[PDB]
Amino acid sequence: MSSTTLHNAMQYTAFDVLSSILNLMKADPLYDLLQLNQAYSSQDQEYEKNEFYGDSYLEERASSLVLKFLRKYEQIPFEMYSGLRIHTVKNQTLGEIFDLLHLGEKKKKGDLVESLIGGCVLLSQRENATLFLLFAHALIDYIFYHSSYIYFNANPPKLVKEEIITDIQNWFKDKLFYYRSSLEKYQTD
Amino acid sequence: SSTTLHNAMQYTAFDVLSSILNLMKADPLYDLLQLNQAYSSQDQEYEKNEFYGDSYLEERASSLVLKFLRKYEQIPFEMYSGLRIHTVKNQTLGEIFDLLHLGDTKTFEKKKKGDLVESLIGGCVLLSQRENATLFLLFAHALIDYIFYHSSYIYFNANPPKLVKEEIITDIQNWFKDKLFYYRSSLEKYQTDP
Ligand SMILES: [Mn+2]
Ligand SMILES: [Mn+2]
Repeated sequence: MSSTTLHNAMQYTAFDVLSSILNLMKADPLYDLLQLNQAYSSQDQEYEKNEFYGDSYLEERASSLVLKFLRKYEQIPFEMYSGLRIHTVKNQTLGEIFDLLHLGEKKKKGDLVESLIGGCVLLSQRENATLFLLFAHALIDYIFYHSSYIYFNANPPKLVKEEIITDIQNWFKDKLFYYRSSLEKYQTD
Repeated sequence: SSTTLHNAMQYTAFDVLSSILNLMKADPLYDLLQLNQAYSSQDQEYEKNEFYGDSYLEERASSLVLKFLRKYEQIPFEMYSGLRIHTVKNQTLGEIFDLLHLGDTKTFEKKKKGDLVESLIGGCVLLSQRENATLFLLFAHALIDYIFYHSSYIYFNANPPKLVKEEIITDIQNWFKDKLFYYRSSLEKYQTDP
């Protein structure tokens, strides 16, 4: 009732915030990530390297969020930790996020999302592209919210399902507020 | 020579890492790692640290692979994933376990060695986030640096790239020698005014 109506509202706000961030990224000359470092790499190699890195970066951040929300409830067994992480980084989950954000086949969608995450993070380290790091953080947060909401509806933990859904929804609502306010401050510059 | 620097490097890595680890063991926060749970079927906190340490090692290793290989366009992408796999695989983590004498080298299983290394990494990182135990974060970084150095030295000697074998090995050896100075220096700082 309250959670399923909020979940629908969350998907709209996530789309709006992520679309707004990404629309300003496409104004940046650095946006074509595959054509950088041309004296040292190629388009195909950049795509594999960014996907290589994005894979591990997503994996680490997803692991951190699983711990963040599940360790509070001792009723939850360790199977759900690995279960949730697997559910969060699998290509089907990433492809759903691909579709929700209208980024553009099963396997390609996940690879593209991973390459985008990794490319954005690496760009923010090698250039000034703090907007690109903001997008990667918000994209992973939306990936975790999307995954965990689905996962805990299919695999409700003992007694605390609605409370941990509320924790994740409250957390993600605050992140969306933070990402929105960061975007306006960066764009009101 | 590079191999003279290598054998000296393994002496210094053992001493720095053992020196940091000895200070961590004096800290009451070390108890929370529950490394005893490596022998137990009741090993929830140990598995959770291992769960996270696995991912943290993967990301840091990925970052180090990109760091050294991307300046060499001679090196194809297959060596990026080849080096990462060689670095995080259970066999490499076991060799580090044995090099540091973390536990018994015999009545302590092969996969168990890699799991303990991963759990120790994860627990240290989580302790630094939750308890501001910066010495534990220093150790996690130093341990992964040694893991990468040890792995990269063996990998590129076994799989020499085109033209640049010696140059990339010099790159990694010089870097790790600088890290060892940094970790030694950071430790001396910490132990005189924590
Ligand atoms: Mn990958
Ligand atoms: Mn992939």
